[PDB]
Amino acid sequence: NRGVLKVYLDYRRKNFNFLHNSTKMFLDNLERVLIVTGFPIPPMMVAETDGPPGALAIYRAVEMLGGKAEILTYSEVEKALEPFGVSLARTPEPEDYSLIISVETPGRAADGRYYSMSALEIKRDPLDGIFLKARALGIPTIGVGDGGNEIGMGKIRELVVGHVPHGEKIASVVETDELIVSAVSNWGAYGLVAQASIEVGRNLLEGWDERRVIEAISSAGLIDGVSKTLAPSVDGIRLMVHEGIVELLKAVVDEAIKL
Amino acid sequence: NRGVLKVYLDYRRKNFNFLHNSTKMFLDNLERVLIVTGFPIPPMMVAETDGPPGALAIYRAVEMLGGKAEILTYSEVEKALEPFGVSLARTPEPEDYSLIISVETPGRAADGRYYSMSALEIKRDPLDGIFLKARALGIPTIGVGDGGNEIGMGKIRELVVGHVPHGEKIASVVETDELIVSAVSNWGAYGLVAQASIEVGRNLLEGWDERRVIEAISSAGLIDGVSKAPSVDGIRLMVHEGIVELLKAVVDEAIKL
Repeated sequence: NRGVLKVYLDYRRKNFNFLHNSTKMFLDNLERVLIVTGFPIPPMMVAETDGPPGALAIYRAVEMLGGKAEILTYSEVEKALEPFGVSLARTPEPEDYSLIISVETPGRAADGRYYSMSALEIKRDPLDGIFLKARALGIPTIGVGDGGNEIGMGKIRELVVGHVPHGEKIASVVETDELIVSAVSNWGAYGLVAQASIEVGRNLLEGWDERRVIEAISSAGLIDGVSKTLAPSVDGIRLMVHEGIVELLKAVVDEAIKL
Repeated sequence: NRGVLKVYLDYRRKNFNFLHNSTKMFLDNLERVLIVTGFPIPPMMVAETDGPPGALAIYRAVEMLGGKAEILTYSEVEKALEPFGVSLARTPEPEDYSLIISVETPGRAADGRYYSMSALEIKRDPLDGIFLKARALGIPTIGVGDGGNEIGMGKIRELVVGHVPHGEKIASVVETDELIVSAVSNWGAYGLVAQASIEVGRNLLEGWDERRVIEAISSAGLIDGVSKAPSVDGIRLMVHEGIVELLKAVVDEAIKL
């Protein structure tokens, strides 16, 4: 392997665990959260299955905590999320939110373009603009990504450039206050929810049906961003594996809050 | 064989198996596929049985995967494919398609003409024009051929020119993004569909009756392009059904694994 996660975990400041600060920022700014997600996969430019499940999980947590959330994403993803009854953000402006979060969303590169991990150019209307504005405004932002070309990855751009294939070209320059790097962005989101959970003594993952969420967005047309498999999946990893890690997080969370 | 298959398999770059990248381009551009086929055999100038079956198998795969397929071919081939209810190319313009595929279709040579493997000149309105336009437009193109004079063989012209009889003159200069070379073009097409089946997880060769399709187009008037019973490339019906069954069995195993 030669990905971002590998080197990031080796050379990141270890004063705290990798989710700590994102959790801190998350819990302190729940008033009105804007959650961005959606990653068009070239050449077809159809949104993938990694990101939406994560965004939905964070969405739930926000409201379970008395806050209010909205989702900013592409049309095909809005449709895939239709069955879950999530509030869709219309004409969102950064000043209207206390926190803005990106779950696996394309981030413009140094050349002003958006690239997939294979250096194929993405041609869809971008969603990172609102994040550049937030940073300029001083509005808290958190990004979750697993490759190096996502919103929030500007925070560790030298890492991507120096250890990731086509780093110079695909590494995004879009920074976020806090960044979450994982093997699967959905997991990264669930990690934040799990840590927020033990933090507030509530299991915010309770009732999360991983298999059902993936199968639903898959049915709606959302594709795997890594393989051509027609079966419901995420990043070339089978359903069994995704339900598997969700259960580990649920179980560890449950044990901790029941202490 | 003093053929192109032999040398192509020896010297093509092997970072990936020989079908891999066409399969990739195939699945990545299923929106609306124009499938071109039909190869006139001189001196009679009637289209042969190698090409149409392959096109039909890909045509079906595209539809099964939810895309739209269309066929541009000679009239005798249209009549031959009529009983299978395929949509026929409506004055095609490359811009209308996300992918253009050629299954054993004549490709112009260095001198602007079209040649059979035996070096006899083909005299029939050309069908390679649209692939030339597609390359200039950046529209995905895949070529399937077994001789070196077909649309797509321009990709390995030097190989054909230096290792195939009458190389210089018959070798096609018509290039396609991805080329599939096989002993029989119908088979190269089935290989594409089979590889696509595996990566997608569905047996796209499901229900393909190889003997039926060859007998149907043959009785429709299409001839064997090599030896001219219903056959393809001088190879007996049984052998064709045999290949298809091997591809079906291996696919079946892989998708249930």
